[PDB]
Amino acid sequence: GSSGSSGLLYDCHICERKFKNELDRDRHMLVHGDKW
Ligand SMILES: [Zn+2]
Repeated sequence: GSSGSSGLLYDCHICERKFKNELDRDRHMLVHGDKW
């Protein structure tokens, strides 16, 4: 539905997660990519 109760814009394409900013999501993507 269309409700004004949410604070997540970015979403992960590995674990179907969701973050607030590209940072919280970006730093997370690392857990997936073998960049670490
Ligand atoms: Zn993920």
